[PDB]
Amino acid sequence: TDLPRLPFDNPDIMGIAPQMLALQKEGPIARVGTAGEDAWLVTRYDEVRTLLADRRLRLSNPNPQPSAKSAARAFMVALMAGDDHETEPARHAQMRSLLIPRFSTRRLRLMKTRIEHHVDELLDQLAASAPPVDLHRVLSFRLPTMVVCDLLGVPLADRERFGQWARGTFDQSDNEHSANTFQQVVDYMLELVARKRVEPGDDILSELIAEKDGALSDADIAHLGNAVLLFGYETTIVRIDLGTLLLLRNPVQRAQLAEDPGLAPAAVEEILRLGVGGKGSNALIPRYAHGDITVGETVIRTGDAVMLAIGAANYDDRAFPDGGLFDLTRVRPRSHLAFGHGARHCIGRTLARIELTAVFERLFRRLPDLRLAVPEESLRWQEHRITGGFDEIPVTF
Ligand code: HEM
Ligand SMILES: CC1(C)C[C@H]2C=C(C(=O)O)[C@@H]3COC(=O)[C@]4(CO4)[C@]23C1
Repeated sequence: TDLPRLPFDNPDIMGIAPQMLALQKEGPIARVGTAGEDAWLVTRYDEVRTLLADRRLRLSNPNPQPSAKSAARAFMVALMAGDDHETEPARHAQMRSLLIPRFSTRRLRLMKTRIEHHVDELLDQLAASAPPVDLHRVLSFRLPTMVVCDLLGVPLADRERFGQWARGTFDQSDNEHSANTFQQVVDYMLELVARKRVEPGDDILSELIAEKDGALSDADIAHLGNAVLLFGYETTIVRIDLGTLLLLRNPVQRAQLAEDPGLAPAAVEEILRLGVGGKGSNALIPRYAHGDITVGETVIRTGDAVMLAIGAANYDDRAFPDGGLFDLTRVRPRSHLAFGHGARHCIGRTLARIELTAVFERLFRRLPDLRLAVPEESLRWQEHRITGGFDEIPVTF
């Protein structure tokens, strides 16, 4: 008897930690220690998907004496309207109501066209440069920040100002750096709201300003803008890096995709399913039980913390035959859980899929000899950031 402790070690740079797969083989739910509170860890696909749809399991903490959280985690929860359990129902409902129509089919069609040209230009610059090159800096970072500049209606050079703010805000290791970065985000966004009130354009804050005959306060509008900026590029960057590494590891699949770029949507879905880095602490969705819930023979009690392991569930053999294998020829694969499920299902997921499809339609057709310029084992997943990620990806081509 040894209580497992999150985070678990992973001897590889990607995939699921061996002890989490061990727990998944035993059963769907286990009690575990963490760096803070103990929690229920749910690792099988069926059970994670069912609990993500359970309205008794919520982001907010209902406990009278809530455990302490890092400044980074507190900011994340507040941007998601989860910081007060008594107001979460109304505030979270309004959050989704106001954000979902900012990603209409009209906007996404226009953005797809611009995204495709931008990737073409990014890869032309990459192809003309002399290796070794940092693929993370000149491709993975540049496309999603271009997209956020478009959503916010700001010059592309602004991403040189805000491009590290998601990392800094979500630095769990330094509460002072986290709070100081978040203040820069707030200042920038309040500046942008004030500008869009006199100079609106085809962009998200202009639409929120116009909403309901101007019923929203500037602080309400900026709060929504901060969520778009802080959630809307960094995780996509990480998926471009992980998708590149996964395809480099699977040359038969990579050659299939180079030959037929019509396989890109299927490759993107496999990349999202399998793309988990380092110890994979970002591939857990955190919840608290607001009422008792039974999972198998296990009772989750009101107030208990729950970690829904979307990464491990996406590797679950019960849901994906040979769940550890990258296979873009899967016939009717189950819907993966990398965007979540249920009440908080990712708002940007259709846009994120457009970006990743445009990249992997083009990458290995444009750079057929692309490969790492350093060993995989030298690539360092950044465990202290809520969103993880690699800091650099050196390549040759
Ligand atoms: C591949 C890239 C992305 C991944 C893997 C991802 C993943 C996720 C996941 C798993 C959640 C659920 C969190 C939870 O249930 O607690 C979520 C929520 C969210 N995502 Fe995404 N996301 C991505 C890109 C984006 C983009 C591009 C945007 C906007 C431009 C965005 C905006 C949001 C927002 C606002 C939420 C909060 C939803 C809510 O709390 O109701 N995300 N994302
Ligand atoms: C809003 C989020 C940025 C989306 C989700 C994906 C993430 C990631 O891929 O890094 C974030 C990690 O931390 C979380 O609690 C998550 C899993 O819900 C995320 C919060």
